[PDB]
Amino acid sequence: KYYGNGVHCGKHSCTVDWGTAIGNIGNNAAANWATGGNAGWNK
Repeated sequence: KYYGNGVHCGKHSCTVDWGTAIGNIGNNAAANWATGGNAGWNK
């Protein structure tokens, strides 16, 4: 399911093996990067 390039599909876009990390990143970019990321994404 998760082993390589495009396999994990997975949000219909086929979310890439980085999926949930890039999810948390993009979420806290929208929430907190107005401060420059003073708290940031997953610490």
